[PDB]
Amino acid sequence: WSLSQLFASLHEDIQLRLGGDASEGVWIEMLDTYLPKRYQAANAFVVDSLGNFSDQIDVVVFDRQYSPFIFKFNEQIIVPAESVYAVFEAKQSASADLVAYAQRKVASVRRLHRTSLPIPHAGGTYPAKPLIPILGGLLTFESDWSPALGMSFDKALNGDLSDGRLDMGCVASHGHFYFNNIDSKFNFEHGNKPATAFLFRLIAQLQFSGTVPMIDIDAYGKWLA
Amino acid sequence: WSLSQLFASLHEDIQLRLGGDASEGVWIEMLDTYLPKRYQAANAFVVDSLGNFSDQIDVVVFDRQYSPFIFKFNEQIIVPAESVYAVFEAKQSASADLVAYAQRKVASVRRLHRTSLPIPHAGGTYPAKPLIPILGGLLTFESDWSPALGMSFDKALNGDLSDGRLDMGCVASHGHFYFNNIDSKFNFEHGNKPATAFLFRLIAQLQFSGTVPMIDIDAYGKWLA
Amino acid sequence: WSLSQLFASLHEDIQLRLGGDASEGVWIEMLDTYLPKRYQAANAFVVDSLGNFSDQIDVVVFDRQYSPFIFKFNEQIIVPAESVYAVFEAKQSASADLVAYAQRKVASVRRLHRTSLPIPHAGGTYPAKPLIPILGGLLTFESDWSPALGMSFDKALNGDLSDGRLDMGCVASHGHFYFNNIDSKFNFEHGNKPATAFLFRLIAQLQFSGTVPMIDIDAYGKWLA
Ligand SMILES: [Cl-]
Ligand SMILES: [Cl-]
Ligand SMILES: [Cl-]
Ligand SMILES: [Mg+2]
Ligand SMILES: [Mg+2]
Ligand SMILES: [Mg+2]
Repeated sequence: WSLSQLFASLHEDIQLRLGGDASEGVWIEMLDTYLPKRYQAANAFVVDSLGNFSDQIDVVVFDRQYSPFIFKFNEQIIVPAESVYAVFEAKQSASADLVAYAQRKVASVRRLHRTSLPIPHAGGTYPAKPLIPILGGLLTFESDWSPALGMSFDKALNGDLSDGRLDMGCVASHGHFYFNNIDSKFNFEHGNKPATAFLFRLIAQLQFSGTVPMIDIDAYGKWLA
Repeated sequence: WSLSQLFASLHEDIQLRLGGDASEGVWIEMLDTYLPKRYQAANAFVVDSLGNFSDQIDVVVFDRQYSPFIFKFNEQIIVPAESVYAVFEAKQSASADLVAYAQRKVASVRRLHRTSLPIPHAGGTYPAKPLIPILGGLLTFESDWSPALGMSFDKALNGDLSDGRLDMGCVASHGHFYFNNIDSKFNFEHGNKPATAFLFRLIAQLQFSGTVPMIDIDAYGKWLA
Repeated sequence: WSLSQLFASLHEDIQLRLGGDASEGVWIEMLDTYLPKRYQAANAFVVDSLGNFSDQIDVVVFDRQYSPFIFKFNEQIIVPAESVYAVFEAKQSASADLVAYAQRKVASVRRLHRTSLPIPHAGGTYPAKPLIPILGGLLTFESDWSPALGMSFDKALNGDLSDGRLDMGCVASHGHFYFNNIDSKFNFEHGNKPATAFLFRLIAQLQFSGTVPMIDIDAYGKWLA
């Protein structure tokens, strides 16, 4: 027995679960199965207290226990922006158009307005908590490029380094990528367990994402009238 | 699509779930469905480490994951006082007698003894955590008064501004109320989504209620002998 | 009604659930039923990021929501060391050999390497969190000794006061024990609700065990290649 064999057997199981238009369903199932249970994953819209909506997001990772509400409307799910940790776009194959599309979706979430309130206590008032740093990314099974994880993909990822920045992602047939804040560049990792390596990159980053802030629930509630 | 429509559709769903003697069952189901999952709701007694019991509480909101124990006895549920966040009395119609009764029930919880222990750490000892500020209230479908949310109801709510104080509540046919600590007075909100407006008032207040303290579990355990 | 009667009825229920080689199954079921839901219990191996494994542990108590991963391999469960709170050895009857065996198992967990990372924030960097103080113990239904909870058992427990130290345990027919850090000695409590008294000792200690640290997930992930 070895820790390497455990990882190989986990990847075999993930590949079974996993194996364009509707490819997000299997990524949802995988992430809702293997993320720490404090997180929840779903296909969802994101909304803010100003009544603005994101695009429809293939995979939203949000707080399971501490989200204040989750709307269920016309067979869709809508989550408040303040309880979102990550957002992914899925499609069968990576291309320049899909990367740009993923960037636009992710931007549509990050441009929402998130609230965060100060916290009273007996002695006085603690400052408002920081907002969650929302991770963005893309999930595909294949790539239109040859090589799959090379200069052309890197150029596409570099097309949005602000609101639409993709922090990480997976091409299931070849590997995964993540943005390296130190060197300010994308890193590619090629390997024979891509989805599992992606999962471990995501879990490693999420544990530093903090927690849901004190939300201006009253501001959401004004829309009751 | 609009955030207002989401709230209207949530209220329609809540009204379906909701629609004296046994009216608490539907409020339990509603709150256990729509409160953040960190909370749990049930019909329960509350107990303290001195062996004292509250009255039977129609709706108790308590900590789901961090309560140290939940007794199941003779088909009743009994929760320790330290893990309670809110307590409600339900009946079909509001009246002076029901308000006074709700106040007496809520007082019977707040008069229990709650423990809170200091917290050691390598450097030294952190002070004991604050107790949860227990919210009290009343939940009805109708009112005996005309107007339902007016001077007579306000006078009844003002009959107990200490241990039995009701912080918030709902008359499902007309609106909701909450105590305004700034002006030291009750506020009524009339509207066409009462139960949902009540739910949002409760969720907004709960997020500032803190967490379960370090409980004197040993003191409870003395009752093993 | 009295708090004593609640405890007596809880113990009756626990005795129903409970009543060598495979005795751990009923202790798992009991602890996974009655521990606070933040905890989870299972028969499991423990692993560290250096690829080292503990012995197979009859009962591991670990973090339910915040464990980063739980391997499922060849019908066994494997948990990372950093998310473990307690480890128990079970057998039908206590003896010197079983105590020594429990000590060796517990040591095999505590000798694993646990990581804990510093925590950045806007202002700077908070120190790494403390590791969870792992509780060890033994769970039996009977004892080979007469008296069951006496000098011979105390001598056996005193055979390992370091990596293999057993902090607490239960002989279901007679009582429970726990290590008293103040007097540096084992205390025995004889009584007619042993398993329930043991449960309350465990819950009291766990609430001071802290939380899972920031784990070097990257270090685990190196084993993907
Ligand atoms: Cl962000
Ligand atoms: Cl209070
Ligand atoms: Cl330890
Ligand atoms: Mg898609
Ligand atoms: Mg009632
Ligand atoms: Mg055993």
